[PDB]
Amino acid sequence: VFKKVLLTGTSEESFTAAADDAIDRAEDTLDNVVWAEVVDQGVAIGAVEERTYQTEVQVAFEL
Amino acid sequence: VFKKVLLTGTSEESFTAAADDAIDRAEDTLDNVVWAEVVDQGVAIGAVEERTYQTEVQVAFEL
Amino acid sequence: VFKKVLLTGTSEESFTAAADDAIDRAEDTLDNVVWAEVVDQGVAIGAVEERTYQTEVQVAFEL
Amino acid sequence: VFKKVLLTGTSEESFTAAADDAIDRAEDTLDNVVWAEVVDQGVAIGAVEERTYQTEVQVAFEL
Amino acid sequence: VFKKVLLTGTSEESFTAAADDAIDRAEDTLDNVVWAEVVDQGVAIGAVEERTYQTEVQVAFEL
Amino acid sequence: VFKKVLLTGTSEESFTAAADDAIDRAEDTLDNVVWAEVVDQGVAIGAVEERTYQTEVQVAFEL
Amino acid sequence: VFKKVLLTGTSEESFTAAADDAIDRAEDTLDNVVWAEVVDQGVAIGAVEERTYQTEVQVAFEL
Amino acid sequence: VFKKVLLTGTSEESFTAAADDAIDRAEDTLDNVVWAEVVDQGVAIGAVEERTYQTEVQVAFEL
Amino acid sequence: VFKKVLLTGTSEESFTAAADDAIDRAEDTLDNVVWAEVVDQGVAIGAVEERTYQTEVQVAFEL
Amino acid sequence: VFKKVLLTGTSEESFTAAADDAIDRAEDTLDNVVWAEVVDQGVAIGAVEERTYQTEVQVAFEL
Amino acid sequence: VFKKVLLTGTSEESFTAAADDAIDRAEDTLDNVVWAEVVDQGVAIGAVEERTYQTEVQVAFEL
Amino acid sequence: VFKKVLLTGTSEESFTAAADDAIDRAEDTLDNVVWAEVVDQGVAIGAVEERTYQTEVQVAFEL
Ligand SMILES: Cc1cc2nc3c(=O)[nH]c(=O)nc-3n(C[C@H](O)[C@H](O)[C@H](O)CO)c2cc1C
Ligand SMILES: Cc1cc2nc3c(=O)[nH]c(=O)nc-3n(C[C@H](O)[C@H](O)[C@H](O)CO)c2cc1C
Ligand SMILES: Cc1cc2nc3c(=O)[nH]c(=O)nc-3n(C[C@H](O)[C@H](O)[C@H](O)CO)c2cc1C
Ligand SMILES: Cc1cc2nc3c(=O)[nH]c(=O)nc-3n(C[C@H](O)[C@H](O)[C@H](O)CO)c2cc1C
Ligand SMILES: Cc1cc2nc3c(=O)[nH]c(=O)nc-3n(C[C@H](O)[C@H](O)[C@H](O)CO)c2cc1C
Ligand SMILES: Cc1cc2nc3c(=O)[nH]c(=O)nc-3n(C[C@H](O)[C@H](O)[C@H](O)CO)c2cc1C
Ligand SMILES: Cc1cc2nc3c(=O)[nH]c(=O)nc-3n(C[C@H](O)[C@H](O)[C@H](O)CO)c2cc1C
Ligand SMILES: Cc1cc2nc3c(=O)[nH]c(=O)nc-3n(C[C@H](O)[C@H](O)[C@H](O)CO)c2cc1C
Ligand SMILES: Cc1cc2nc3c(=O)[nH]c(=O)nc-3n(C[C@H](O)[C@H](O)[C@H](O)CO)c2cc1C
Ligand SMILES: Cc1cc2nc3c(=O)[nH]c(=O)nc-3n(C[C@H](O)[C@H](O)[C@H](O)CO)c2cc1C
Ligand SMILES: Cc1cc2nc3c(=O)[nH]c(=O)nc-3n(C[C@H](O)[C@H](O)[C@H](O)CO)c2cc1C
Ligand SMILES: Cc1cc2nc3c(=O)[nH]c(=O)nc-3n(C[C@H](O)[C@H](O)[C@H](O)CO)c2cc1C
Ligand SMILES: [Cl-]
Ligand SMILES: [Cl-]
Ligand SMILES: [Cl-]
Ligand SMILES: [Cl-]
Ligand SMILES: [Cl-]
Ligand SMILES: [Cl-]
Ligand SMILES: [Cl-]
Ligand SMILES: [Cl-]
Ligand SMILES: [Cl-]
Ligand SMILES: [Cl-]
Ligand SMILES: [Cl-]
Ligand SMILES: [Cl-]
Ligand code: NA
Ligand code: NA
Ligand code: NA
Ligand code: NA
Ligand code: NA
Ligand code: NA
Ligand code: NA
Ligand code: NA
Ligand code: NA
Ligand code: NA
Ligand code: NA
Ligand code: NA
Ligand code: NA
Ligand code: NA
Ligand code: NA
Ligand code: NA
Ligand code: NA
Ligand code: NA
Ligand code: NA
Ligand code: NA
Ligand code: NA
Ligand code: NA
Ligand code: NA
Ligand code: NA
Ligand code: NA
Ligand code: NA
Ligand code: NA
Ligand code: NA
Ligand code: NA
Ligand code: NA
Ligand code: NA
Ligand code: NA
Ligand code: NA
Ligand code: NA
Ligand code: NA
Ligand code: NA
Ligand code: NA
Ligand code: NA
Ligand code: NA
Ligand code: NA
Repeated sequence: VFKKVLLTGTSEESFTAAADDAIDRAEDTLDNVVWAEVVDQGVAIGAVEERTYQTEVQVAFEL
Repeated sequence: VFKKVLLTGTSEESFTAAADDAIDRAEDTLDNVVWAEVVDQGVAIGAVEERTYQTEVQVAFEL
Repeated sequence: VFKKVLLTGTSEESFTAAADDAIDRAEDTLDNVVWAEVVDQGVAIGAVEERTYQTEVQVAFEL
Repeated sequence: VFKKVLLTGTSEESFTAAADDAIDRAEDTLDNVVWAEVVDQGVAIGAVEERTYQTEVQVAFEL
Repeated sequence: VFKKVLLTGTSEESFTAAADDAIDRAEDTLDNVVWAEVVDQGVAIGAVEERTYQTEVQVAFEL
Repeated sequence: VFKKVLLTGTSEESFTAAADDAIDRAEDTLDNVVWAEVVDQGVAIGAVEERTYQTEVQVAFEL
Repeated sequence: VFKKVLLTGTSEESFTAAADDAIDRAEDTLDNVVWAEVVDQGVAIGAVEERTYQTEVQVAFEL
Repeated sequence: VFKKVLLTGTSEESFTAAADDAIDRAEDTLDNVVWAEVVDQGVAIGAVEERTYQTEVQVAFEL
Repeated sequence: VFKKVLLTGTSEESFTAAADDAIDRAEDTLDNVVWAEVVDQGVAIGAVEERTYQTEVQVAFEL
Repeated sequence: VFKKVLLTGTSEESFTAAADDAIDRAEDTLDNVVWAEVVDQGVAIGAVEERTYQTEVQVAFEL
Repeated sequence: VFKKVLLTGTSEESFTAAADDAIDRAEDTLDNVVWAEVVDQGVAIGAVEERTYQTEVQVAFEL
Repeated sequence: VFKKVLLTGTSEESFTAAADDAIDRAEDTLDNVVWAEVVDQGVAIGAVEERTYQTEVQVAFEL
C-alpha cells in the first residue's frame, strides 16, 4: 500500500529546487519514499524579500 | 515547507460555518495554520435530523 | 440505486440559501432525497432588480 | 461582446459577502456589469488578525 | 469533522480488490472509517512479476 | 437525439457489478438504452453491514 | 429554480446544427427553455452512412 | 510576453461566427493579436428574439 | 481494441471543417476509423494570411 | 524516455479484464511495456449482443 | 480586492526564467504585485531560432 | 494537420532538462516538430540511484 502527503516546497532559485525542498522534508521524516507528483506551482512576491518559487507535490511512500 | 490536511467541516447553518468547523479542528491539533482552500461543498439530508452543510477544505500549515 | 437531478437554486440572500432553494424544490416533487453536491455558484446582476445568488446542485434521491 | 475580469473579493463575514466585495469593486469601475461566476474560495488565517473569507469571481460586463 | 487519507491499494486480481487493499489498511490503523472515493486506477507491469492492479482512494474517517 | 440519466448503481461484489446495477434499472424503465459512461466510483463502509461498491454512470438512451 | 437535461443533438452538417437539434427537441417537450451549455462534441463515422456531427448540451429550463 | 483577454463573442449564425465576433472586437482595440483559444460555448434562448450562439475565447496578443 | 491518434485539423472556414480536415487525414492513412472526440478548438491569427480555425480531435480506429 | 499509446480494451466480463485486453495488445506489438493509467471506462449496450465493458488506458513503454 | 492578469513569459533558458519574465513585465506596469500561479507551460520550437520555454501565470495584484 | 506524440523525458538535473530530453527524442525520429505542451511533471526516487525529474509533453509535429 502507498500513502501520499501533500507538501509545498519553497526555493529562491527554481521550481525544481522547490520540489526538492518538499521531498527532502519527506525523507527526513518518512521511510520508503518512492516518488513525487507535481500538482501545483506558484511564486511568492508580496510577503518575501526575494521572489520565492513554490512547487506543491504529492509525495508517495510505501507503508 | 507547508503541509495540507484534507478535512470536511459540517454546520447546520451555512457553508461558511462548515469551513470554520474544519479550520477550528485543525487549529485545535496543529500549530502554524496559515490558510485553507475550499475543494468541495455538499449537503447531508437523508441521515441527519436537520439539513447539514458540509465544506471540504485543504488546510495548510507551516512545518 | 440513486438518481441525481441537476438543479439551480436562487436567493437574494446567500449561496447557502440558494442551495436550500433547489433542495426544497426537489423535496416538493421527489421522495427519498438523500444528499446534494454543489457543482457551480454564480450571481445574477444585469437582469434582476436585486443581486441574486445562484447555487447549482446535483440532488441525489434513492429509487 | 462580453468581457470578464478575474477578481478576488474578501470579507470577515462569509463567502457570499466576499463575492459581493469583488462585484462592488467591478461596479465602481465598469459599466454594464451583468453576471459573476465563482471560480475559487479560500480562507486567509496566518497573515490576518481575523479569519478572512475570499471568493474569486469572473465578473462579466457588456462592451 | 471528517478527515481523508490518500492511499493506493494493490492487487494481482482486480481494481475492486485493490480498493479493498487500501481500505483494509485504513481500518487496521484508524477508527471510524466511513467511506472511500476512487481517484485513480492503474496497472504495474515493468517492475512486478505479475501484472498488479492499483486503485487510489481518498479514505474518509470521522474524527 | 440521445438523453442521459445520472444513476449510481450499488453492489456488494465489485465496481463492474455496481455499473450493471444502474444499467439494469435504466433498462427496466427506459427504451433504447445504448451506452453508459462511468463518471465516479466509491465505497460505502460506515452505514452498511457489508462494504458496498458504488459506480456512478451517465446512461444514454435514444429518444 | 432552473433544471437541466443532458441531451446530445446530431447533424450531418455542423456542430452548430447538432446543438440546434438538441435544443429543438427540448423545446418540443418542455416549457420555458432559457439557455444551453455545450459540454462535449464528437463525430460518428463507423456506424453511419454519412459523417454525423454530435454536440452534447445541458439545456436549462425554468421550473 | 503575451497577455490574454477573456471575451465572449455572439452570433445568430454559428459558433465559428461567435468566435470571430470576439476576435474582431479584440483587433479593434489591441495591437498584435496572435491567437485565440476556445474555452466555452453556449446558446442564449430565453432573453433573445433569435437563438444566439456564444463562443468564449482567451484572445492572446503580444506586448 | 480501439486506438486513438491525436490530430489537429485546420480550416479557413469553420471549426466543423477543421474537424473534417483531421478526420480526412486519418482516413487517408488508417483503416477502420470509427469516431472522433473534440478535445480543443482555437484560431490562428498572427502567422497566417487568413484567420485559420483549428479543431483538435482524438480519432479512434479499430485494430 | 517513455512513450504512451491510448488504447481502449473491451471485455464481456469486467472493467479489469477490459484493461487487460488493451495491455495484452500493447505487449503483442511493443517492447518494454512498463505501466498503464486508466483514463476512462464505459459500457457498450446498443450495438453488441452482450453488454461489453470498456476500459481506456494510456499504456507506457520505454523507448 | 485582488485582480489577476493572465500573462505568458518566455525564456531561452528555463521554465522558472519564463515565469520571471512574465512577473517582471507585471511589475513594470502594476503596483502591489503579490503572487503568481502557474497555469500552463510549453516550448516553442518551429518559429524560433532557439528552443523557447514558456510559462503562463495568473499574476495577482492588490487593488 | 498537426499530430501529437505523448512522451515523458527524464533528467537528473531539472524539469526543463527533462522536457528537452523528450523533445530531443522526437526530433531524432520526426520531421517538422513545431511545439510541445507540458502535461505532467514528477520525480522518481525509489527505483533510481539519483533523484530523476520527469516532464511529460505532447510534442506536436506538422504532417
Ligand atoms: C501561490 C500563492 C497563492 C496565493 N494565494 C493567495 C490568496 O488567494 N489570497 C491571499 O490573501 N493571499 C495569497 N497569497 C499570499 C499573498 O501573496 C500575500 O503574502 C498575502 O497573504 C496577501 O497579500 C498567495 C501566495 C502564493 C505564493
Ligand atoms: C455530499 C454528500 C455525498 C454523499 N454521497 C454519497 C454516495 O455517493 N453514496 C452513498 O451511499 N451515500 C452518500 N452520502 C450519504 C447519503 O446521503 C446517506 O446518508 C446514506 O449514506 C445513503 O443513503 C453522501 C452524503 C453527502 C452529504
Ligand atoms: C451565473 C450566470 C452566468 C451567465 N452566463 C451568461 C452567458 O454566458 N451569456 C449570456 O448571454 N448571459 C449570461 N447570463 C445572463 C446575463 O447576466 C443577462 O441576464 C443576459 O442574459 C445577457 O446580458 C448569466 C447569468 C448568470 C447568473
Ligand atoms: C486561499 C489562499 C491561498 C494561499 N496560498 C499560498 C501559497 O500557496 N503559498 C504561500 O506562501 N502563501 C499562500 N497564502 C498566504 C499564506 O497564508 C500567508 O499569508 C503567507 O503568505 C505564507 O505563510 C495563501 C492565502 C490564502 C488566503
Ligand atoms: C500507475 C503507474 C504509473 C507509473 N508512472 C511512472 C512514471 O511516471 N515514471 C516512472 O519512471 N515510472 C512510473 N511507474 C513505474 C514504472 O512502471 C517502473 O516500475 C519503473 O519505475 C520505471 O520503468 C508507474 C507505475 C504505475 C503502476
Ligand atoms: C462515495 C461516498 C461518498 C460519501 N460522501 C459523504 C460526504 O461527503 N458526507 C457525508 O456526511 N457522508 C458521506 N457519505 C456517507 C457516509 O459514509 C455515512 O454513511 C454517513 O452519511 C456520514 O457518516 C458518503 C458515502 C459514500 C459511499
Ligand atoms: C463521440 C463518439 C464516441 C464514441 N465512443 C465509443 C466508445 O467509447 N466505444 C465504442 O464501442 N463505441 C463508441 N462509439 C461508437 C462507434 O463509433 C461505433 O458506432 C461502434 O459502436 C463501435 O465500433 C462512439 C461514437 C461517437 C460518435
Ligand atoms: C451560456 C449561458 C449561460 C447562462 N447561465 C445562466 C445562469 O446560470 N443563471 C441565470 O440566471 N441565467 C443564465 N443565463 C441567462 C438566461 O438564459 C436568461 O437570459 C435569464 O438571465 C434568466 O432566465 C445564461 C445564458 C447563456 C447564454
Ligand atoms: C490555438 C493556438 C495556440 C497557440 N499558442 C501559442 C503559445 O502558447 N505560444 C506561442 O509562442 N505561440 C502560440 N501560437 C502561435 C502564435 O499565434 C504565433 O504563430 C507565433 O508562434 C508566436 O507569436 C498558438 C497558435 C494557435 C492557433
Ligand atoms: C462508452 C461509449 C460511448 C459512446 N458514445 C457515443 C456517442 O457519443 N455517440 C454515438 O452516436 N454513439 C456512441 N456510442 C455508441 C452507441 O452506443 C451505439 O453503438 C451507436 O453508435 C449509436 O446508437 C458509445 C458507445 C460506448 C461504449
Ligand atoms: C505552447 C505552444 C502551443 C502552440 N499551439 C499551437 C496550435 O495549437 N496551433 C498552431 O497553429 N500553432 C501553435 N503554436 C505555434 C507553432 O509552433 C508554430 O509557431 C506555428 O504557429 C504553426 O506551425 C504553438 C506554440 C507553442 C509554444
Ligand atoms: C511520477 C511517478 C509516478 C509513479 N507512480 C507509481 C504508481 O502509481 N504505482 C507504482 O507502483 N509505482 C509508481 N512509480 C514508480 C515507483 O516510484 C517505484 O519505482 C516502483 O515502481 C514501486 O515502488 C511512479 C514513479 C514516478 C516517477
Ligand atoms: Cl489530497
Ligand atoms: Cl455562507
Ligand atoms: Cl449531469
Ligand atoms: Cl483578464
Ligand atoms: Cl493527507
Ligand atoms: Cl473489478
Ligand atoms: Cl438529468
Ligand atoms: Cl459550426
Ligand atoms: Cl493523448
Ligand atoms: Cl482567466
Ligand atoms: Cl498517441
Ligand atoms: Cl527547471
Ligand atoms: Na491529502
Ligand atoms: Na539566490
Ligand atoms: Na496552490
Ligand atoms: Na507572497
Ligand atoms: Na440551527
Ligand atoms: Na465530496
Ligand atoms: Na446524508
Ligand atoms: Na444530469
Ligand atoms: Na433581501
Ligand atoms: Na454555471
Ligand atoms: Na443576470
Ligand atoms: Na466581524
Ligand atoms: Na485560488
Ligand atoms: Na493568510
Ligand atoms: Na493470482
Ligand atoms: Na496516479
Ligand atoms: Na511497474
Ligand atoms: Na457477497
Ligand atoms: Na461521487
Ligand atoms: Na456509508
Ligand atoms: Na448533407
Ligand atoms: Na461524450
Ligand atoms: Na459511429
Ligand atoms: Na440569421
Ligand atoms: Na460559460
Ligand atoms: Na438567454
Ligand atoms: Na475562404
Ligand atoms: Na490546444
Ligand atoms: Na498563429
Ligand atoms: Na495520445
Ligand atoms: Na461471458
Ligand atoms: Na470515452
Ligand atoms: Na454500443
Ligand atoms: Na483573465
Ligand atoms: Na542561451
Ligand atoms: Na497554453
Ligand atoms: Na513555435
Ligand atoms: Na548530476
Ligand atoms: Na503522470
Ligand atoms: Na521511482
